[PDB]
Amino acid sequence: GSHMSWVQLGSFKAAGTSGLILKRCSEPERYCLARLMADALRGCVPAFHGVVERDGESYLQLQDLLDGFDGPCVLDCKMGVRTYLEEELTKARERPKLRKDMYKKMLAVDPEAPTEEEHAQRAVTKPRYMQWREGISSSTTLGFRIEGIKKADGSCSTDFKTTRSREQVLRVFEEFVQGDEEVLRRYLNRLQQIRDTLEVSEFFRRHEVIGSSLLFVHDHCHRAGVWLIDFGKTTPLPDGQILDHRRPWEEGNREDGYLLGLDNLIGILASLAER
Ligand SMILES: O=P(O)(O)OC[C@@H]1O[C@H](COP(=O)(O)O)[C@@H](OP(=O)(O)O)[C@H](OP(=O)(O)O)[C@H]1O
Ligand SMILES: Nc1ncnc2c1ncn2[C@@H]1O[C@H](COP(=O)(O)OP(=O)(O)O)[C@@H](O)[C@H]1O
Ligand SMILES: [Mn+2]
Ligand SMILES: [Mn+2]
Ligand SMILES: [Mn+2]
Repeated sequence: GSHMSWVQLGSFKAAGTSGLILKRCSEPERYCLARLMADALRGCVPAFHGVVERDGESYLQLQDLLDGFDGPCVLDCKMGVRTYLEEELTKARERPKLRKDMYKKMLAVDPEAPTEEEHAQRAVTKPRYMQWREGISSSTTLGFRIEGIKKADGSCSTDFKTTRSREQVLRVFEEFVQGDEEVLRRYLNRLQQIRDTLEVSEFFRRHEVIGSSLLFVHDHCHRAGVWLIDFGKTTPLPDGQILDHRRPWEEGNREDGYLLGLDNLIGILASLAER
């Protein structure tokens, strides 16, 4: 019905207009959504209607992706082998901002993960934290990870930081679709069509797509949709340069592994469909 309905039961605010939602405007994300409305990927992303001012602040006016659904179930998949910009690596070398928050979350999961010096600092750099998160989740090996589920019963979970193996990921999707063969078939048809759109997209070949998600939405009526969201760290390649989006990331090459992730994700859902 609406995301803000769920929020009621961060960067998001209720829109006055029916079927819309407001997201705090960021310069890279605004640039991206404007381009995407004219791209092959137009139908694979939420409609972007422009910017509005609320309480002296700028908001993206977006399609509420939950609007067409009756009690939506939602799963957010973070796409890519890398979840931070290469510029974070330069910043942490020349002028590191030590992060005490990130030390704590790391310590909780693996007490032996932090180095002697990180333990002494009670702090880690952002790229160290984000690379560690990639390796204990499925990000590094499979090129995506499950971040969160919101269920029709009102329940939500973010308990997926150690969801890493192909079979662990399959079991989360298995629980998410609750044996609805029609929802799974529709998800797979939509992911196949998104992959085809990404492989021909002018936007996609010319942009490093970091920190974006695939939002899976379904309901008890067997309606099922998937969209790309979150273009806050999606940046153009300089001087008409392109990515293949499959080859491994090496600092300098700006590769995101986006399609390595999507390939693996389709493979897992195709496997689940045959179980
Ligand atoms: O390991 P988790 O607790 O699941 O998530 C860690 C956070 O991940 C964010 C992205 O992931 P998201 O798009 O929010 O899923 C980071 O944001 P940006 O990349 O937009 O800057 C945020 O960074 P910072 O604002 O510097 O603290 C991290 O602290
Ligand atoms: N257009 C949308 N319609 C409905 N829900 C949305 C929409 N965009 C984002 N969301 C919800 O908000 C969550 C966070 O979105 P995201 O764009 O990643 O924001 P952030 O930049 O704060 O991480 C998603 O996982 C989803 O539940
Ligand atoms: Mn996000
Ligand atoms: Mn965020
Ligand atoms: Mn963002």
